[PDB]
Amino acid sequence: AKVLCVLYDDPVDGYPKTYARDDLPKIDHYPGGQTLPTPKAIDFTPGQLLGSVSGELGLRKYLESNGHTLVVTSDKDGPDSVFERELVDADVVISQPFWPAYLTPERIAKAKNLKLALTAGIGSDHVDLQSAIDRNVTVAEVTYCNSISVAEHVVMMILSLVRNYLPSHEWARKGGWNIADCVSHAYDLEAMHVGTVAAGRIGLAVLRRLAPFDVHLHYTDRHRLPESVEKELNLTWHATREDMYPVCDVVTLNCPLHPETEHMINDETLKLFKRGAYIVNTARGKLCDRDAVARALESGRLAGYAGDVWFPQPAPKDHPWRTMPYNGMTPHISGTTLTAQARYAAGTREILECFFEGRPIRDEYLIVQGGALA
Amino acid sequence: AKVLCVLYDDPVDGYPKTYARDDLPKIDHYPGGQTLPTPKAIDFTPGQLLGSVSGELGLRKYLESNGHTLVVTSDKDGPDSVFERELVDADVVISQPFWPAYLTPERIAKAKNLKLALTAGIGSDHVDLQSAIDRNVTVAEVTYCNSISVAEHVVMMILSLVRNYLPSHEWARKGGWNIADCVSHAYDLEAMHVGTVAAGRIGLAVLRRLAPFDVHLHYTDRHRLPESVEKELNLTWHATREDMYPVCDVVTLNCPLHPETEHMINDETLKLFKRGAYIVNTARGKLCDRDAVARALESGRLAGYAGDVWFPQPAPKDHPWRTMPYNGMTPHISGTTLTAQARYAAGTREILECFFEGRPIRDEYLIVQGGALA
Repeated sequence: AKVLCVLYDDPVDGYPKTYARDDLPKIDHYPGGQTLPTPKAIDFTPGQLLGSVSGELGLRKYLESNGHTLVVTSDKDGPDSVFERELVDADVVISQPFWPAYLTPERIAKAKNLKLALTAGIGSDHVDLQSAIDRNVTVAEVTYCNSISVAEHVVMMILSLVRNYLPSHEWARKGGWNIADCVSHAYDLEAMHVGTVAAGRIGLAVLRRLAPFDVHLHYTDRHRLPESVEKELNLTWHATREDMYPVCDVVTLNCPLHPETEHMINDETLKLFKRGAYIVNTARGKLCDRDAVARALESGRLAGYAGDVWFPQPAPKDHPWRTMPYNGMTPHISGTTLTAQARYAAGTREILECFFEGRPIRDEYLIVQGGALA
Repeated sequence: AKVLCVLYDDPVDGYPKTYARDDLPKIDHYPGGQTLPTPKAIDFTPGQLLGSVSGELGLRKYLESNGHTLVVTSDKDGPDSVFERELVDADVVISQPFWPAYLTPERIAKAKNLKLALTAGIGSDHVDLQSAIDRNVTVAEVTYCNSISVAEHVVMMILSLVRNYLPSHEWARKGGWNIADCVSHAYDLEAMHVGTVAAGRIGLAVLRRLAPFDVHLHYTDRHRLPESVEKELNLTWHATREDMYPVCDVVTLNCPLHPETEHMINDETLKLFKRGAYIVNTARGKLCDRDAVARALESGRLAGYAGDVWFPQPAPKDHPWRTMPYNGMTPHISGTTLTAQARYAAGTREILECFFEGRPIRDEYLIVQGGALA
């Protein structure tokens, strides 16, 4: 079979030869008890850079030793790219949400061999699902592979905004001391109201990590969590996002982007927020009106905004969120720590083994069953 | 009475007229049940900048309306300072550990009226205790006022080092995207071994906040915590710091500086650390050999170092820790968030009311009873 794998470029100073550490923590399951990926083997050392071009998700030896073709490229955009040229006869396409190779109706129609669209990562925002369905293309994701990674990024970001860490660090880095300039915008998180929009794998992991900070936890979602969960975390439920915002010191967005959630954070909804609110958004950039957030921070409606997600993406050089005051942004990276990569490289391989060997692919992985078993 | 209060300078662009938010979270007690400060009243709005010169810990109206003198200055160093000139007849001296007015044997001998040395903050490292004792000078601190603040800074720092947040943020801030450059040094914290040196008010608060990150928690201290605590947090005890280091991915120092703990982290002890270890130190700068840590990060023995404490302090412009690789430093600020200030301003006043009215000063506040009641 032909496998077409899109990955992001190596580091600008080359693919690493050494790493900061020698191994990764051992984990057997995800919270709720979903098992970590189970491929028959892996051909990498966990902790290696796998999601960049030279890493190849550690797939090459496995696929080639099995008679397959693997083409890896970062060149994915527009009709002349290596991706689109190689797509025409690829059986399997793989990319990460961090460098997604979009499978539009057009591209799918051109993909005459396409049997599987694998997300090395979580989700399928880059794949046209109806089109996949109309061609019996299996769409699979490595469910849960980086839900925890993102939740940690979220909590890191919340603390850092509230405590004014990034300007404080700049004072240090630049030869300053300047205690008052550091702390005239710095608070403790303790006993603030923090709310999450959605309590899925990410948002729940976030809530659990926030709890011993002694914050008041709020959430809203399509449906409530079990009562036992709401009770162990002392959660306050809100039927709507709009109901939740006004009481929150911090709001974190851990929800899907939909027609209906687009620009859900905009100039008018931002008035529902408490003055000096903080927003963390590792969900989707377009959940927020880009200039509406920039305005709220110039105004002081918001005392902080952070995330790793942007519109559009990659963020152009001049995106206002790079430089707006009290921002704590990163490029789109939370679910691509080396740790997460090791998991999703393993699950990507697990899925391909099942797919090629005619074994069922985990139900939790399947978004669209094509001609795969489940 | 004459009160001599040393505080740090206002922000470089002036004492703030507005603040990011309108109020602070309500808290009644500290973990373990010590009550928050109880002065008869306060003359500030919690959330105001109190620890800088213009804030005056919110003390002026209280002291002056009671017939006292308050002198506030940031000028505290050497024999010609406002501090040392005013000291000669001050009954009460107050400073913060963030801008400590050192009460040396010499200065105490010169302090002919000195009856009380109040730390607006925690501890007494800047006060000569024997000398205080030899003069029946009461030494009091606002115990617990910022133990939580520091613990939050610690956890923020740990996450940020492990996940490579600060370089990732710089890429964003500078117009980059560069996923691989961000994440080739970025890991999840989940299931790492984290250890604290000491589990006092700070270190325990840290352990509790680390627990739902799913880390393996280790500690060492002079004595073990109760078994019930060790059990609820699944803690692994180590008799010595040296026993603990080798198994830890992250080590956080939450212990006192002593003759015996000085440079306890140095070129030889750093070999006991796992390769790519992270160190967080919000305890005292001299717990660590300054250039030994700089060396370990150039070498890769350590994959991260962060704290807000330095030797000496303020850190000179050229202190290597400002610019060494994978540092996550701030100036000395963790226990001086606006939140913490509100607490220690209130406890400072509480102590002075007791002191001046001839009521006992809380036992938990007293370090040296002088001629105060307890």
